[PDB]
Amino acid sequence: AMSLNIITVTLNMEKYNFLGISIVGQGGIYIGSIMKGGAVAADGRIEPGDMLLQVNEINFENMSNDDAVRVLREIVHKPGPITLTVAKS
Ligand SMILES: O=C(O)c1cc(F)ccc1NS(=O)(=O)c1ccc2c(c1)CCCC2
Repeated sequence: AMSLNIITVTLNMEKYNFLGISIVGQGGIYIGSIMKGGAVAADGRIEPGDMLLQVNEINFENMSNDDAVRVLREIVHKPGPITLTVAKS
């Protein structure tokens, strides 16, 4: 049928320090902006306005903005791949 517009992206973080995103919201958490030099810009698929559902083992639905920033820092700080599931609608 018609797409649910849910995409899962796995980023190899071997060549990047950062995702290079800013997040907005807490009716969820959204990509506010994408920064040049990060893994997300290089991959090209995640856009501003995409809604974050899950990153690695953590669900981002009805999360506080503060909690989202803090747990993304720890997910990025830890070497290894990062899997993001986003809603594009
Ligand atoms: O790696 C990220 O882009 C990132 C994004 C967030 F929303 C939260 C944490 C992240 N990881 S991080 O190393 O702490 C960090 C904090 C701030 C910023 C970045 C990374 C990269 C873009 C400029 C602002």
